[PDB]
Amino acid sequence: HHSGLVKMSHPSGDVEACMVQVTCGSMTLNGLWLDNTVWCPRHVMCPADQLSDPNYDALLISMTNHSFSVQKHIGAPANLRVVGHAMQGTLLKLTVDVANPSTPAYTFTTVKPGAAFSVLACYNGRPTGTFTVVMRPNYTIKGSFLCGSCGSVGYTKEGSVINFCYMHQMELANGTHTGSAFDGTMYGAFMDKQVHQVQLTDKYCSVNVVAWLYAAILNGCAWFVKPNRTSVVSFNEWALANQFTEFVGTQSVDMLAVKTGVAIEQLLYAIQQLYTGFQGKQILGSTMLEDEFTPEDVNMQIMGVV
Amino acid sequence: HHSGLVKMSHPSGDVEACMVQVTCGSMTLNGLWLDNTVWCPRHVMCPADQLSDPNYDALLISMTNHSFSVQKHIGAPANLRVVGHAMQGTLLKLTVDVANPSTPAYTFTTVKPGAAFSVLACYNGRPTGTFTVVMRPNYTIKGSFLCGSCGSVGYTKEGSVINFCYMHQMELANGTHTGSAFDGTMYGAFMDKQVHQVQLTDKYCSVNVVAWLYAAILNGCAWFVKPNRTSVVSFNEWALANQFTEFVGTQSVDMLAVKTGVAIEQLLYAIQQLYTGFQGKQILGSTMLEDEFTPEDVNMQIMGVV
Ligand SMILES: *[C@H](O)[C@H](C[C@@H]1CCNC1=O)NC(=O)[C@H](CC(C)C)NC(=O)OC[C@@H]1CCC(=O)N1Cc1ccc2c(c1)OC(F)(F)O2
Ligand SMILES: *[C@H](O)[C@H](C[C@@H]1CCNC1=O)NC(=O)[C@H](CC(C)C)NC(=O)OC[C@@H]1CCC(=O)N1Cc1ccc2c(c1)OC(F)(F)O2
Repeated sequence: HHSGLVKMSHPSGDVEACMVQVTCGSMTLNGLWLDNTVWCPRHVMCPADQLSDPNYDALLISMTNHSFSVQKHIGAPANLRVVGHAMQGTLLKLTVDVANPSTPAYTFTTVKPGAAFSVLACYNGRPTGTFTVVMRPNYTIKGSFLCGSCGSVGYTKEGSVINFCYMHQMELANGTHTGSAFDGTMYGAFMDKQVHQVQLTDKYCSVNVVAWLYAAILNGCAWFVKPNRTSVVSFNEWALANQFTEFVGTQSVDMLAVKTGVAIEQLLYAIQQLYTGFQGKQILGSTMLEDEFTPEDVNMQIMGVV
Repeated sequence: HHSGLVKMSHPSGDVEACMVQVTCGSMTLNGLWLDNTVWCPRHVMCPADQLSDPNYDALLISMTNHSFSVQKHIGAPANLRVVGHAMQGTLLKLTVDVANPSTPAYTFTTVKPGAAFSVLACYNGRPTGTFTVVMRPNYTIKGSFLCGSCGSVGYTKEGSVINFCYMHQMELANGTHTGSAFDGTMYGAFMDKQVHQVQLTDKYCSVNVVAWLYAAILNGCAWFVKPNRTSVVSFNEWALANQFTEFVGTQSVDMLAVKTGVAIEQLLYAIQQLYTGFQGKQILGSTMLEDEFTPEDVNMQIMGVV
């Protein structure tokens, strides 16, 4: 029995029309062209022999508008003339002569651990794929990025408005990925320099495990449900000792509780037991807890609620 | 350690620009607008009290061009006047007065079990999400489709050319999904009528399990590799008894063998052993064989080869 759950991304067309190639000498990556501004990672300015410890302030001052080449390849080809440049945190803000005529309605937002967003993976300014990820508790994502993907963008969508939340910067030693918000801050404690960096311990996202257990119930799979209950306060003390995020309920989780008639606290109890072992049983085809689906995913994909 | 593998879809913008709403009385679903033609499921013609056994030939003859309303909502709104109608298998081919100015370069192809394709899930002619699936050996997909999603399209991409391979029609009792190719034939033995239908037994896609084991090796995870080997012929006799597809090698699998230096036959042997049990070990975070990633996925996402 298939749960009806897939890794669902937003349609990517609105964002595809904003992607450009940014080159600064022998360095090339992707940028995001909104209005008269092109956002890209600041290490486009860095030569390779300096990626391990750039002085980005001195690199910035050494740039001229002439130093940057911006090109659009897909759909409406163009060379964009750079007329201003500035640095915000780990991003460059280039000002260009032409406003993107396909600029969608948009905002900049930061994404929180456990929340999902869509990524448009791009190489040389050309969109090549799209996928969805959850921000992990250690501020990494389990993405799929290769050399040249920096500047690829992550976003969510509220109606027609695109909320840009991620610009790709780096790959960590364990194969996960991280980047910047559009305020220029890196997620987590990471720095945009090519040095091994301590990364924090990941955790299970409790709210997303609860969501998945509700998805299972919505599919007729409820062997793990008991009248036994664990309170949120007690579960959260357990979580701290057992590599779980503390649980914080939301209206989306409450809708699942109402639809199924199973209380959150019954699933917090179940999580405690299932963490010790599934005892040879499966939940939605899995022998391990799943935390890559959000309450909103379950409401939308199974219940048709947005 | 993350494998670097995600469920990757093609960017969807080219296809988003081809989606329309098709209505025939009290029935509404999605269609695909290419050139002067709109493709949609033929059960748009069916009233609800007849979905269990339509006479599609008589329904067809009862239609007029007046009977169909075609609308585009996103990007370049329009009402398309229908000037001809015809039925091919389980699809309608409407001829409309306006050629889609955003028609991409395209072909129609059929997808084979084990092969992956991207789906653009649409409701009322509006794209709402995108995801990627593998055609299962029983000619179903493990999708995420709700009421009103019929007419959503699946496709692959070779360069700039979109190969349309799927139009969504139905949900089976076990929660999986199926639809039509654009020659109008349903995948599998299924029929586009609202009746319980026997569905065939699914199987593990051996070639995709091999691909995943290579992905594991490419990530430094090779505990399951032994010098022991099972020949393709012998494995395929085993597969028939154990719910696996017979293995057929491809150049993409051979590239993985060359890169890793592990022979296909070593992984066929491993599959036989792992099927009996992982003995408490994990492969890329999993305690079960994974067949949802193709050799091409592994070559592209991990090795950067297209
Ligand atoms: C930009 O296009 C590019 C994207 C990378 C390339 C490979 N996949 C990606 O996502 N970014 C960088 O190459 C980046 C540029 C800096 C200026 C930010 N450098 C980078 O990732 O450098 C190595 C990285 C920095 C932080 C860290 O711990 N490392 C070392 C490291 C060690 C072992 C690794 C690894 C990274 O990735 C690994 F594959 F998982 O194994
Ligand atoms: C078109 O928009 C729609 C798409 C469906 C709706 C729910 N999710 C989808 O993907 N198609 C239909 O509703 C389709 C129209 C026919 C004219 C083809 N009918 C349909 O799916 O009817 C039920 C189906 C036909 C084949 C079959 O075995 N069934 C019965 C059945 C029984 C139990 C089910 C189930 C389907 O889906 C389930 F949820 F998994 O449980």
